[PDB]
Amino acid sequence: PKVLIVENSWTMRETLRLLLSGEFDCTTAADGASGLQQALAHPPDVLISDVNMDGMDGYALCGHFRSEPTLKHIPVIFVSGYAPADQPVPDAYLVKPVKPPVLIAQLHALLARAE
Repeated sequence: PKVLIVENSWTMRETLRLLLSGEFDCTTAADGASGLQQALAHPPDVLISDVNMDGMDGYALCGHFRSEPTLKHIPVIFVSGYAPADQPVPDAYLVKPVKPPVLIAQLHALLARAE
Protein backbone atom coordinates (compact mmCIF):
# COMPACT_ATOMS: atom_id res chain seq x y z
CA PRO A 1 0.00 0.00 0.00
CA LYS A 2 1.25 3.50 -0.90
CA VAL A 3 1.40 5.85 2.06
CA LEU A 4 1.97 9.59 1.65
CA ILE A 5 3.54 11.30 4.71
CA VAL A 6 3.23 15.08 4.96
CA GLU A 7 5.06 16.64 7.91
CA ASN A 8 7.22 19.77 8.40
CA SER A 9 9.82 18.09 10.62
CA TRP A 10 12.35 16.25 8.49
CA THR A 11 13.44 14.13 11.46
CA MET A 12 9.83 13.11 12.14
CA ARG A 13 9.03 12.63 8.45
CA GLU A 14 12.06 10.37 8.17
CA THR A 15 11.05 8.47 11.31
CA LEU A 16 7.60 7.49 10.04
CA ARG A 17 8.94 6.62 6.58
CA LEU A 18 11.54 4.21 7.94
CA LEU A 19 9.19 2.74 10.54
CA LEU A 20 6.47 2.10 7.92
CA SER A 21 8.78 0.93 5.12
CA GLY A 22 8.30 -2.62 6.31
CA GLU A 23 4.79 -3.16 5.00
CA PHE A 24 4.19 0.14 3.25
CA ASP A 25 5.51 1.99 0.19
CA CYS A 26 6.08 5.41 1.72
CA THR A 27 6.27 8.75 -0.07
CA THR A 28 7.33 11.82 1.90
CA ALA A 29 6.64 15.58 1.61
CA ALA A 30 7.66 18.62 3.74
CA ASP A 31 4.35 20.51 3.44
CA GLY A 32 0.79 20.33 2.19
CA ALA A 33 1.44 22.11 -1.10
CA SER A 34 4.21 19.66 -2.01
CA GLY A 35 2.16 16.76 -0.69
CA LEU A 36 -0.83 17.68 -2.82
CA GLN A 37 1.32 17.95 -5.96
CA GLN A 38 2.77 14.48 -5.45
CA ALA A 39 -0.67 13.07 -4.61
CA LEU A 40 -2.35 14.32 -7.78
CA ALA A 41 0.52 12.92 -9.88
CA HIS A 42 0.34 9.50 -8.20
CA PRO A 43 -2.60 9.16 -5.78
CA PRO A 44 -1.52 7.28 -2.62
CA ASP A 45 -3.68 4.66 -0.88
CA VAL A 46 -3.62 6.65 2.34
CA LEU A 47 -2.44 9.98 3.62
CA ILE A 48 -0.69 10.76 6.88
CA SER A 49 -0.54 14.43 7.76
CA ASP A 50 0.26 16.83 10.53
CA VAL A 51 -2.33 19.48 11.45
CA ASN A 52 -0.51 22.61 12.60
CA MET A 53 1.99 23.20 9.83
CA ASP A 54 4.02 26.17 8.63
CA GLY A 55 1.92 26.87 5.58
CA MET A 56 -1.27 25.09 4.55
CA ASP A 57 -2.71 23.31 7.61
CA GLY A 58 -3.91 19.72 7.84
CA TYR A 59 -7.61 20.47 7.37
CA ALA A 60 -6.94 22.56 4.23
CA LEU A 61 -4.82 19.71 2.88
CA CYS A 62 -7.62 17.31 3.71
CA GLY A 63 -10.02 19.81 2.15
CA HIS A 64 -8.13 19.69 -1.16
CA PHE A 65 -8.16 15.89 -1.04
CA ARG A 66 -11.91 15.73 -0.48
CA SER A 67 -12.45 18.18 -3.36
CA GLU A 68 -10.18 16.46 -5.90
CA PRO A 69 -12.14 13.73 -7.73
CA THR A 70 -8.89 11.76 -7.89
CA LEU A 71 -8.15 11.83 -4.15
CA LYS A 72 -11.62 12.17 -2.65
CA HIS A 73 -11.62 8.47 -1.68
CA ILE A 74 -8.20 8.46 -0.05
CA PRO A 75 -8.48 7.89 3.72
CA VAL A 76 -6.62 10.48 5.77
CA ILE A 77 -4.87 10.16 9.13
CA PHE A 78 -3.92 13.20 11.18
CA VAL A 79 -0.90 13.10 13.49
CA SER A 80 -0.66 16.14 15.78
CA GLY A 81 0.61 17.34 19.14
CA TYR A 82 -2.87 18.61 19.95
CA ALA A 83 -5.99 16.45 20.31
CA PRO A 84 -18.78 22.01 11.07
CA ALA A 85 -20.63 19.66 8.71
CA ASP A 86 -19.42 21.42 5.56
CA GLN A 87 -15.74 21.17 6.50
CA PRO A 88 -13.38 18.21 5.93
CA VAL A 89 -12.52 15.79 8.71
CA PRO A 90 -9.81 13.11 8.95
CA ASP A 91 -10.76 9.42 8.96
CA ALA A 92 -8.49 8.85 11.97
CA TYR A 93 -6.58 11.11 14.33
CA LEU A 94 -3.54 10.22 16.43
CA VAL A 95 -1.91 12.44 19.03
CA LYS A 96 1.90 12.50 19.24
CA PRO A 97 3.85 10.70 20.57
CA VAL A 98 2.46 8.05 18.27
CA LYS A 99 3.01 4.41 19.18
CA PRO A 100 4.32 2.78 15.97
CA PRO A 101 2.19 -0.37 16.40
CA VAL A 102 -0.97 1.68 16.81
CA LEU A 103 -0.23 3.70 13.67
CA ILE A 104 0.38 0.55 11.60
CA ALA A 105 -2.88 -1.00 12.76
CA GLN A 106 -4.71 2.23 11.95
CA LEU A 107 -3.33 2.27 8.42
CA HIS A 108 -4.48 -1.29 7.81
CA ALA A 109 -7.95 -0.59 9.19
CA LEU A 110 -8.41 2.53 7.04
CA LEU A 111 -6.91 0.90 3.97
CA ALA A 112 -9.23 -2.05 4.50
CA ARG A 113 -12.31 0.14 4.98
CA ALA A 114 -11.67 2.31 1.91
CA GLU A 115 -11.48 -0.97 -0.02
